[PDB]
Amino acid sequence: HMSKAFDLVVIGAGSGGLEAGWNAATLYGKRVAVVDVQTSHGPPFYAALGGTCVNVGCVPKKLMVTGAQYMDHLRESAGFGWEFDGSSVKANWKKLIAAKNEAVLDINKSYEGMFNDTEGLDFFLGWGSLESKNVVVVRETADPKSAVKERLQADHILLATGSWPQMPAIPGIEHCISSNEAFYLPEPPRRVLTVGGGFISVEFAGIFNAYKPPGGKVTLCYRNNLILRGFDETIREEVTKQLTANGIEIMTNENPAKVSLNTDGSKHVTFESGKTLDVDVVMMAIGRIPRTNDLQLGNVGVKLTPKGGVQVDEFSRTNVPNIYAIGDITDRLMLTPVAINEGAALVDTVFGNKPRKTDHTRVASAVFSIPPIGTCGLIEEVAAKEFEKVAVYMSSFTPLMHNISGSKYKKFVAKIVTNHSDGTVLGVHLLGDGAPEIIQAVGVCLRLNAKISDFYNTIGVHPTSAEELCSMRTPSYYYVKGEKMEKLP
Amino acid sequence: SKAFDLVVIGAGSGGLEAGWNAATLYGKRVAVVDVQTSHGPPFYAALGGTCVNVGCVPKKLMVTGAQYMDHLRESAGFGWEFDGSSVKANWKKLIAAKNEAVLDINKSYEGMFNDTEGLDFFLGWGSLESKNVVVVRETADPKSAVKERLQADHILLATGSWPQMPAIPGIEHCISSNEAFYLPEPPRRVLTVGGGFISVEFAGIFNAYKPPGGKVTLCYRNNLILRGFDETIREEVTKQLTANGIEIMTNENPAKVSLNTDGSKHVTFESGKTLDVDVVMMAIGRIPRTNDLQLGNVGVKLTPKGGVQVDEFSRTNVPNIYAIGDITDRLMLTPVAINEGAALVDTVFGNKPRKTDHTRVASAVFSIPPIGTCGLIEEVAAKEFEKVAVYMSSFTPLMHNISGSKYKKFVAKIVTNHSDGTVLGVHLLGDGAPEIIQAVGVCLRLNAKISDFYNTIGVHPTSAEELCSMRTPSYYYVKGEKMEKLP
Ligand SMILES: Cc1cc2nc3c(=O)[nH]c(=O)nc-3n(C[C@H](O)[C@H](O)[C@H](O)COP(=O)(O)OP(=O)(O)OC[C@H]3O[C@@H](n4cnc5c(N)ncnc54)[C@H](O)[C@@H]3O)c2cc1C
Ligand SMILES: Cc1cc2nc3c(=O)[nH]c(=O)nc-3n(C[C@H](O)[C@H](O)[C@H](O)COP(=O)(O)OP(=O)(O)OC[C@H]3O[C@@H](n4cnc5c(N)ncnc54)[C@H](O)[C@@H]3O)c2cc1C
Ligand SMILES: Cc1ccc(OCC(=O)N2CC[NH+](C)CC2)cc1
Ligand SMILES: [Br-]
Ligand SMILES: [Br-]
Ligand SMILES: [Br-]
Ligand SMILES: [Br-]
Repeated sequence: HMSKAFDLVVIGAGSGGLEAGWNAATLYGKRVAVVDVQTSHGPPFYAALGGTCVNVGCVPKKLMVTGAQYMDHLRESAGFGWEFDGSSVKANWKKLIAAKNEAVLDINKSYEGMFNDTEGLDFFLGWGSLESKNVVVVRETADPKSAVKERLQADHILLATGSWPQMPAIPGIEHCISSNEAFYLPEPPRRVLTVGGGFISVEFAGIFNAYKPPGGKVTLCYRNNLILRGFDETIREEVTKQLTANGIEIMTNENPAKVSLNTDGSKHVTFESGKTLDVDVVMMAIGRIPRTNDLQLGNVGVKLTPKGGVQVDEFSRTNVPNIYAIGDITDRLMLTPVAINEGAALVDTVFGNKPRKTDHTRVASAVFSIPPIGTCGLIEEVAAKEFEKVAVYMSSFTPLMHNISGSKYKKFVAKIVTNHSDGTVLGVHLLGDGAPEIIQAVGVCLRLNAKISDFYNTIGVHPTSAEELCSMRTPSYYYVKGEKMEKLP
Repeated sequence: SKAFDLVVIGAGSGGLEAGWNAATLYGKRVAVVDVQTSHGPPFYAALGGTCVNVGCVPKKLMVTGAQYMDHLRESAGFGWEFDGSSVKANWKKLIAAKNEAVLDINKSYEGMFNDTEGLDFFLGWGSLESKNVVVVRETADPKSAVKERLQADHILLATGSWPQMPAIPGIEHCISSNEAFYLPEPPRRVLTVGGGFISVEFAGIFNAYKPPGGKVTLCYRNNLILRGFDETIREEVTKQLTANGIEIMTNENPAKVSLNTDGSKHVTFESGKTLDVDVVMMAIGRIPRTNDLQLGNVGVKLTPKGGVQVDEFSRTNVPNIYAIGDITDRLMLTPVAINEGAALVDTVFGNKPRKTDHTRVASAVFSIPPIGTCGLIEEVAAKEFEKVAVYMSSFTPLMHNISGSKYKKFVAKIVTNHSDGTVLGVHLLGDGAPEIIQAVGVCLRLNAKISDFYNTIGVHPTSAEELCSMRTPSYYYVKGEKMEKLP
C-alpha cells in the first residue's frame, strides 16, 4: 500500500479547515486531503466532520436556545389575548434532542457527499499528526503508538484542530460533565449547576431553565463578581438581572472546591466558601483550550505560545515555513466566522497570488442568552485607555410590547462608543430581542469607518428596536483621559 | 388673539417634531392645533398623530399578537406539548391592551405640553384665514364657531393623510383601517381590498384572531400585490400568506357592495364573481388631508395628485407657509415626517439650511413573515444604470424545517451598480428583516460596495449573515434587459 501525495493536507475538517480545503481545490485546482476523527456527531469524540460548531457548538445550541425561547413565548402570549390550558404545558426534552440530532446528521451526510464527489478534495478518517515537515501520519487513535492507516505527503500543511473544554483539577471532577455531554443528556436535569461566567455557561443555563421538570432549579456560579467578562458592563449587569428574573439563580464570587455523590446518587457540591448545593448535573464551562497535544508538534518544532496555542504571524504562518494554523488552535478569537475568514485568506495568499490577512478588529458577535446580546468593537473602558476623549451614547428602556407581555424586566440596551475627537464609532453594544440580527450590518459600518453622524443622519425604520441606533445625537457621558464624567470640562 | 413664531396645524409625527424643536432648541413661541386629545372615534387620529393613534404603534402591537398563532404551532417541533383544542385568541383583550398603551402615549404628550416653555396646544380644527393668521374652529365646517385666532410669522401644514374610498355603490357599507382598530368582535369572514402594506398587514392580523370557521380574503385589482417592493419578495410573500390560510384574489376589484338580511355584506366584483363577508376593509390608498384647511384663502398651490406643492426645503409658493409629512404626498412614513420637520426648523430658525434626503430610506412591512428593504429595486436600477448585478439567496432556515413551517423561505437580495460594485438596494423577507435592515441604511450612506459586505465577518448563526456571504451575481440587467450572463 502506497502513501498518497497532496498540495495541501488539512488536519481537522472543521469551520476553518473545510473552508481552506474547499477553496484550494475548487478555486485554485489544488489536490487537498482533510483528516478528521469521526464522520458524524456525538460520542465518543463529539466533534466530527464539519467541526465543533456543526456538531456540538453554534448550530445545535442555537436550535436548543430557540426551543427554550418558547417558554417565554407561551407565557407572553396571554398579554395579547391568547388563552389555553396552562396546566397541560410540558417541555419534552427528548423530542428537542432527537430533532437536533437529525438536523446535525443531515449536515454530516452532506459534507460526506461533498468529499465523495469533489475532484481533488479527499477525506481521511483518523487521528492526524506531524511526522516530518512534509508528511502527515493518520493513526487509528490519538495514541502515537496506535496503528498507521495512511501517510499523507504534503507540500503545505494546515493545523485546524480547534479547541476542547477545560476541566478544573478538583476532587470529584469525574462526577461533572462539559457542554459535549450536555448535548446528549437522556433527560433534562431537575437541578443543574453551570460553572462559568462565559457565554457557554450562560446559554446553557437558559436552555436548562426552560426544559427543567416541574420541581426544578438552574444555578449558575462564577468565581468573580460579574459574569460575561469582556462584554459591555451595562449589558453584563442587565443580563444578570434578566436571568434572575426568569428564575435562574446566579452565585457570584463562588467556586466549587469538590464534588461528591450523595447516597441517592445526586451530586453534592462544596464551594470554597463552605456553601453547599445538591444538584443532578454539574456542567463545567470555565474555558476552552487549543487542541495541540495529539499533533506531535515536537517532531517538527512548531512553536507554541506561553498560553498554549500555536504561534502564528498575521498570515497564519508558524515558525516552520510551510506549516500554518488557523481557528481555535491559535487561541485568539474562538468564533466560527473568524476561522473561516482565516482559512479563505490563507488559501488566497498561498495558492492565489493575492495576499490577504484577517482583520481581527471590529468583529461582530453574539450571545444567545435569553434575551440575547449583539456586539461589535470596543467596550468603553478599553477605548478610554487608547483615546483621550471617548463619548458614550446610551438608550435603555423596556419596549412597549413587553409592557403588554408582562416581561417588564426585559430592558433593551443600545450603546454606541465613539472617539469624540472625530466622531468615529469604536463599538456598538446591544441587549434585547433581535440583537444578533441587528448587529451584523453594524460590522459593515465599522469596517467602513462610520461616524456617529452617519448613524444619526440615517432615517429610522419604525417601529423597531434597531432605530434607537439612529436616534442618538448627544452623549450620555464621556471619558476624558480615562476619567468618567457626565460633561466635558 | 395670540402671537406666535410658529403655528403648527396637526400634532402628528412631523408636527410635534417641528414644534418641540422650535421651542426647546431655538427658544421660539409655538402653538400646535389638533382635533382630539386622545385616540379613537370620532376623528381617530389625535394628539400624537396617525402613527401613534391609528397607525404604526397600535398595528405593530396587533401584528405581534397575531404572530403567537405561529409560535404556538411551531413550538411543537421543539418538544412543547399542550392541549391544542384549548387554544383561543381573545380579540377583545388585544384591543383593550392596545387602547391602554395608546392612551398612555396620549397622556404623555399632554404632560409634554404642560411642562415645556413656549409650546402651547389648541383643540379644534385649524385653517388658513390669511397669510399670517390661523383660525381654530369647533368643527371641520368653515362656518362653525371660532375658538382662537392665532397670528404667526410662520405656518406649518402637517395634517397628514386619510383613507381613500372608491366611488362604488355601497361604499358606505365598507370600513377603513381607522374602524378596524376598534371592531367590537374579530370578523369571522373579512375581505381586505388593496395590494399595499396596510391591506397585507391587517390580513395577517384578522387571520390569527378569526373565530372558528373563519376566512380572510385579500383582493387586489392587478396581477401581483405589494407594488414597489422587490418582485421576488412580492411573489414569496404571496406564497407564504397563502400557506397560512389567506386567500389572495388577484386581478379582482369590487364593483359594488350591498347589505344582507343577516347584517353581512354581499360583494360583487367587476368580473361578476360574488363573495359574502362580515367586514369589507378598503385599503386601496391614502390621500393628503387638505380639504379642511381652506387653502384657497391664501392660494397655496397643490400638485395634480392633491399634495401641497413644496420645494426641497418644504416651502410652499406662499412665503412663510410650509408643508411636511403625508400632506406633501411623497414618502408616507413617520420617520420621514420627523426628519422633514427637524430640517425645516433648522433652516428657518437656525443658521443652517437642511433638506431631507428621500433616497435610500429604509422601511418595512409587518406582514407575517415581514419585509425589510432599503434603496432601489432592480427594475428601477436597470433604468438608471447600464449594468446592474443582482445577488440572491433564498432558502428555508433550519429552524423552520424543525418547526414545520417549511414554506417560510428567507429571501435576501442585494442590487448593485455592477460597473463599480456600489450597493443600490437591499431587500429582505423573513423573521427579523425589519431589524436587520436598519444598519444597511447606514451602509448606503457610506457608499458601501458589495465587496464591503462580503469582506465583513459574519455573526453566526443568523439570517443576517447571508448579506455577507454573496460573492457572485445570480443575474444582471444590461441596458435594461434581464440576462443570466454578461455579454
Ligand atoms: C458550545 C459551543 C457553542 C459555540 N457557539 C458559537 C456561536 O454561536 N458562534 C460562533 O461563531 N462560534 C461558536 N462556537 C465556537 C466555534 O464552534 C469554533 O470557534 C469553531 O468551530 C472553530 O473552528 P476551527 O476550524 O478552529 O475548529 P473546529 O470547528 O473545532 O474543528 C476542528 C476539528 O478537528 C478535529 N480534530 C481534532 N484533532 C484532530 C486530529 N489529531 N486529527 C484529525 N482531526 C482532528 C475535531 O474533531 C474537529 O472536527 C461555539 C463553541 C462551543 C463549544
Ligand atoms: C394603518 C397604518 C399603519 C402605518 N404604519 C406605519 C409604520 O409601520 N411605519 C411608518 O413609518 N409609517 C406608518 N404609517 C404612516 C404614518 O402613520 C404616517 O406617515 C405619519 O403618521 C404621518 O405623519 P404627519 O406628520 O404627516 O401627520 P400625522 O401623524 O397624520 O398627524 C396629522 C394630525 O393632524 C390632525 N389634523 C388633521 N386635520 C386637522 C385640522 N384641520 N386641524 C387640526 N388638526 C388636524 C390629525 O388629527 C392628526 O393627529 C402607517 C399609517 C397607517 C394608516
Ligand atoms: C394548537 C394551535 C396552535 C395555533 C393556533 O392558532 C389559531 C389557529 O390555528 N387559527 C387558524 C384557524 N382559524 C379559524 C383560527 C386561528 C391554534 C391551535
Ligand atoms: Br423530557
Ligand atoms: Br450628529
Ligand atoms: Br385594489
Ligand atoms: Br402588478
